[PDB]
Amino acid sequence: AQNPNCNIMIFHPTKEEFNDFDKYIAYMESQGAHRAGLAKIIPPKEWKARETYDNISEILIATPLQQVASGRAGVFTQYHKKKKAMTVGEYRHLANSKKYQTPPHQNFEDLERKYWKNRIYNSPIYGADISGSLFDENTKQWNLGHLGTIQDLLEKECGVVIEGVNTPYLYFGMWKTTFAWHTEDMDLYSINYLHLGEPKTWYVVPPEHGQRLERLARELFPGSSRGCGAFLRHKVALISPTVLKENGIPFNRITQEAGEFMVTFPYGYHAGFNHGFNCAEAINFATPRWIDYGKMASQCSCGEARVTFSMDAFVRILQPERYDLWKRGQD
Ligand SMILES: O=C(O)CNC(=O)C(=O)O
Ligand SMILES: [Mg+2]
Ligand code: NI
Ligand SMILES: [Zn+2]
Repeated sequence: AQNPNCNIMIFHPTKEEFNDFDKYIAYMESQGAHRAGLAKIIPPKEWKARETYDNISEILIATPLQQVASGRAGVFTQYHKKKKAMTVGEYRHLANSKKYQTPPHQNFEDLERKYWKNRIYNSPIYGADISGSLFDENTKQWNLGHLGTIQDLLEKECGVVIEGVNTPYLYFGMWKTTFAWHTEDMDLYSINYLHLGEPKTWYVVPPEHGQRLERLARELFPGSSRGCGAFLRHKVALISPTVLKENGIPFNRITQEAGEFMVTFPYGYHAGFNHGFNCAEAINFATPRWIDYGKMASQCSCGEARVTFSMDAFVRILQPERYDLWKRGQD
């Protein structure tokens, strides 16, 4: 069995290997990459996402989200307070202001210590989930707006044609902006490209051990667990590495830098934080190996998780027994 310790693997494809996206994902899996839940892909030196980032300041963040924490430093939830619209140029200036800028630090490890010590005492503002793309249309390799769609994959594997679309999303971050512990909708893959700016630190639980994280989360967030049998779908709960180690939960960590891709694999729980002003692009995708995970994915039916139009068909076809209850949670 490849990668039996479930370590995060780092790949360096050549320009030739970068041509065929599906083939490269299957390659990485042949080497055991999925066992970690997360992999890093460093593009060949010849590749670029676009020519420059000099002209992005007029992109609108219609609903910036202020991430307000409650709890203790290593075990907290966050809620998202909506703020007034602002442009990327306005947000960048805000991120660089004395109130929000990255503090002085020695290295990534020191910054990670500071994040876990101090996150809860601040409320950073995140531009998340903005439909759009920063890939040049002429970038032919690993262009996250030109991937094969999940609807087409389900149709190819299962024969059923379904409605829905699959487009990328932009994320504009600042120091301490936080992504809570989650798997993807329908336990899909994700791919994330850090276009510019400061790093993003990731934490991940191997898919084979995801239920250990879920059981800890039910212990640590007992009211939320009574409210919903899949409350991590709400994407609000944070647990620090120190707390995970105290409770014996298997996990790994890695820092993504600008110019790097990360892939999350089906049922790989992940969480993390941004180091400073940055912009990332991410999208979900599927492969044949996903289908079995999609059929078994948990679902939130309490009303909180509320998701895209396109998840309807995935539930309806892969999880017909759950469909009626889930759809009630959508309405
Ligand atoms: O970058 C972020 O804030 C969160 N991204 C992801 O969870 C991802 O790409 O799957
Ligand atoms: Mg612009
Ligand atoms: Ni994710
Ligand atoms: Zn719920």
